[PDB]
Amino acid sequence: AKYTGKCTKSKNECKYKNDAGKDTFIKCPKFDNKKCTKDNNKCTVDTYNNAVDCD
Ligand SMILES: CCOCCOCCOCCO
Ligand code: NA
Repeated sequence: AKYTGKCTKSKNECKYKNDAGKDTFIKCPKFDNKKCTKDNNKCTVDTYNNAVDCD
């Protein structure tokens, strides 16, 4: 169950619209390769594994 969203740099968060059409925010990791490095970069959310990867 995979989603693409957009991340924000200040809050280091991923915003994705879930299957119900509801916008949901979830934290990006602190790790270098998974943090949001720029506003409006892509991010992915795997709700099966509950894993977030921001760019
Ligand atoms: C606001 C939530 O704070 C949780 C702090 O716990 C530290 C654990 O590190 C994060 C592991 O994914
Ligand atoms: Na990334």
